[PDB]
Amino acid sequence: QNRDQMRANVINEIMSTERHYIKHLKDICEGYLKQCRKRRDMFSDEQLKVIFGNIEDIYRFQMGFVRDLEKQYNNDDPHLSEIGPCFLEHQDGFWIYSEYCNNHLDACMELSKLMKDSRYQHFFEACRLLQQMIDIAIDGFLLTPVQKICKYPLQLAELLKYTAQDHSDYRYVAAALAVMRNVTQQINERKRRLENIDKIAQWQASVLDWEGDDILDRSSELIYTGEMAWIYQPYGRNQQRVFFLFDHQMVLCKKDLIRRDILYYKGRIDMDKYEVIDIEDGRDDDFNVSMKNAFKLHNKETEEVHLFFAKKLEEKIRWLRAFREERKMVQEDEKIG
Repeated sequence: QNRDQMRANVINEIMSTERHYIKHLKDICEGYLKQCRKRRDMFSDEQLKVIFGNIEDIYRFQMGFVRDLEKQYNNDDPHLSEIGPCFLEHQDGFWIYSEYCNNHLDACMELSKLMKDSRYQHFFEACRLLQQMIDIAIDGFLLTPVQKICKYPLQLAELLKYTAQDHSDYRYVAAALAVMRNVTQQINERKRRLENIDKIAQWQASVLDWEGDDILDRSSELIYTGEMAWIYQPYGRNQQRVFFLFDHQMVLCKKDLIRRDILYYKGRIDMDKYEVIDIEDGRDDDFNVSMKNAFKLHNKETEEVHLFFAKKLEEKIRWLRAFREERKMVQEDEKIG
């Protein structure tokens, strides 16, 4: 015991937070959603869609989950409850949080936007006053499922700690811990980083004179970007461009001479066909120039060669690190698929 009891504490706490959480879901879908649907004159279809997301779906799933959990609860002996199986058979269901975790910041945006009108303020205040919730604004209550999907592996780790190796629930609790950890990280990497993938499309559209395929055809991450001087070929003329490095390719633009916030597409490089040669200080061979803070890009199959100058040394280092970064990313992406 006091270990064989601790587990009973963990089980009971989990059950608690689940009942409270499903109650918060109820107070959300009944207290806020319903009333906003009732008032077309204040909330569009688009507005509702942005603010609440798939929360009704979430509630619908949580109901069944908590239901099976209560089925698995042992009243004669709480710490005997076998609850791993529950998480395991509903392991797919949790992916509906992905969506919710994606459109959350947008919900915070529209909420902050609608918190400027006293109408919506008094309305929300009233709604929260009817459903008997705590004095937390709606933006707070809208964070609870992001919290809850993050809390799960924390609660599973604790349950495992006070689970005996011979417990019929041991392997299931373990497996489920692995599962929820996986889920949380998948949510995270997919939403955050692949919506980083989203915004580069915006940037691309901001660019003028676009030549070639869309960048998102081969790439999917902005590594580094900076202004550097460069020379396309030996005896070439020095040009001031702005470089954008992505996985597989590096696009370069020219800044308008007057409207500085304007970019004209000037070409791209296939990094899968180029190696980075770090050039030391001093004097170059034909080519044939003098150098400080400089490096070079060499074609693997061709004798093609390009010259690059940063301004500072910090930038030479940042850039070299950015190329190493790019190669590591290519290797890792092709390895993971």
